[PDB]
Amino acid sequence: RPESELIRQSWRVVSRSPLEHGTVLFARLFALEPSLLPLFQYNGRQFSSPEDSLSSPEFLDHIRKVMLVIDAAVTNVEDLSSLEEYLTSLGRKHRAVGVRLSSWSTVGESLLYMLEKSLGPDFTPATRTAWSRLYGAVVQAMSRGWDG
Ligand code: HEM
Repeated sequence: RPESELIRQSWRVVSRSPLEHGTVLFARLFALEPSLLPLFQYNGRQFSSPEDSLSSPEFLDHIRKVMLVIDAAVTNVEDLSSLEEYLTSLGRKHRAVGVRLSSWSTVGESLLYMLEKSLGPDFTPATRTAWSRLYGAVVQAMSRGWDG
């Protein structure tokens, strides 16, 4: 598919520096939804402010893990149903940590933003639409952790 390569070409840019880009994703995400901030409870302590997350080595490890999952979503963009059970259960983990169903769309907006930021003019209206479908397929999978 053409779309699937568009995701693949786009991702390449981001993939190179996962931490720098995921940092953007998370700063954006807390700007949009600041109530995600206390869900991280590294050392049984809440971050007070968004900037405190960036100083947390455990938080940065999480960014890396996030980018790795989006990475898997990319490598499997043509057949994404192979990631489904993983993503379901990652969703369930996240429900437990206290993330809402509604928060996942903000993560998708935040992913999208990180992408727009990184590709600048290369973030075509097609590139956008394709990414939105990919991550939507990721939430949709991460939302089956809310089931039963
Ligand atoms: C939406 C806001 C998010 C919050 C508040 C959040 C929070 C957390 C927390 C607190 C953990 C457990 C502590 C840790 O391993 O660092 C966790 C684990 C994880 N997160 Fe997130 N997360 C979010 C989004 C994401 C997204 C979008 C992804 C990937 C798409 C991601 C991927 C992971 C993975 C891979 C783990 C390890 C899970 C495991 O035990 O198997 N997270 N997250």
